Amino acid sequence: PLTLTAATTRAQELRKQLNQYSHEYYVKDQPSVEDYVYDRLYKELVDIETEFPDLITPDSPTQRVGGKVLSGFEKAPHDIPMYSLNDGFSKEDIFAFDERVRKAIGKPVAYCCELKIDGLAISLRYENGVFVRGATRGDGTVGENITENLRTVRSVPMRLTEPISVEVRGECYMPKQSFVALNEEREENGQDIFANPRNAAAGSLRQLDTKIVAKRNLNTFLYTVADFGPMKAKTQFEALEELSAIGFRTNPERQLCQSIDEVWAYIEEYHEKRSTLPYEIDGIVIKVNEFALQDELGFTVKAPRWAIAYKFP
Ligand SMILES: NC(=O)c1ccc[n+]([C@@H]2O[C@H](COP(=O)(O)O)[C@@H](O)[C@H]2O)c1
Ligand SMILES: NC(=O)c1cc2c(=O)c3cc(F)ccc3oc2nc1N
Repeated sequence: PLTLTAATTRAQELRKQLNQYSHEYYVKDQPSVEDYVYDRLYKELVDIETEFPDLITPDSPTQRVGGKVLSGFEKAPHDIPMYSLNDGFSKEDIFAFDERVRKAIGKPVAYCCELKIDGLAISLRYENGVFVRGATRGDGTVGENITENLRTVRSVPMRLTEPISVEVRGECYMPKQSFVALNEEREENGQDIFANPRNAAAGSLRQLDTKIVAKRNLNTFLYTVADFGPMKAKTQFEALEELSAIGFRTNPERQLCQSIDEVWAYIEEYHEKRSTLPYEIDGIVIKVNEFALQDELGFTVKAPRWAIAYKFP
């Protein structure tokens, strides 16, 4: 019925259409077509790949189910170190942070505020638009190469919107809903439950069998451009927008604040909205918006001087 020639062509058509649908459903959290439309096309692709396995590609949506089983994780170095954040706990801590920033820069500074997603910090590297490496923060200079596991995280693009080479960083986490379902499953199988979604995400990414990881329903939020490649963003707020543009999932609750007072209002706003979110957050991350100014402030041994994480009590 279908020759190798026709199938080879049709397979690419399906991957493109299905990947667009997944981008809308998983990355934008806003599907355009009904599930049955996706399922019908997905099945057609599975049928083609089953008949001619040589047509299976790394960016085919059928690969999301995983299948590879590792013996262990390779070391994943971070030539551009993955620092951690300095903490703040009181309104005075946040204002003190602002005072230090102003003292160093010499003028009022705008801040890009984001929710502190409670999960595992990860780094994603793309080459010519192709996903080539996924890694945990680990100790900051060396983490674990969890590329295969991240291929199963539905919101992680296997091929970017543009064939660019960049390295980005964000959080990989488990939504409350999935955390609950998972613990119930572990209770059913006589296993120890996970204390919180953070530990659930960490344990999930430590699994060597990708098939298991694929079922953990992990998700992502990207927030840092480590290796810009051709990206043009000059501020953090611009970077979040650009991360979205090239195909990554970004958190929609960020806000650019012109004053420390607006920053505190943001903190209080989301401090009370906290329980309404589908994911857990342990605070707010306040970042100097201008990259030029972030560069001026630099980093201590432990963290950047241009950011602070307000931790919820
Ligand atoms: N409507 C859509 O665009 C869309 C995209 C991806 C997955 N889904 C749904 O997500 C579920 C899981 O499918 P996948 O594992 O192929 O991502 C299915 O129920 C599927 O229909 C829907
Ligand atoms: N958990 C988070 O949602 C979150 C975490 C970090 C970091 O750990 C982080 C570490 C750095 F060295 C620099 C910026 C950062 O920005 C961050 N931004 C976020 N939104």
